Amino acid sequence: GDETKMQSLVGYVVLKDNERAILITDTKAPGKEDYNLSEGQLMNKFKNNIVIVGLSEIDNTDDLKRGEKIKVWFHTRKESNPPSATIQKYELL
Repeated sequence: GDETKMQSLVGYVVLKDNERAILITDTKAPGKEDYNLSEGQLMNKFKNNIVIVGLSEIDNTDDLKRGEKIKVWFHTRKESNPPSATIQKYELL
């Protein structure tokens, strides 16, 4: 038997509300003006480079802010486009 292996991914926080955050996962960090785009516009510009992270399981997300680069941990991705996952932990990079 071995320890529970969790998945992880890195991305930049572009939108954050009390229930979820939208992360961009392109190599380069989003440009300053990408932070005035709507969710619909982000979906178009960063197609296949977006992840939605559900924050219901995190005790406090006050420090999870737009512009932060983070690593998130989760068990599995939901069957969605963009992919989405309920995260168990995050780390500010």
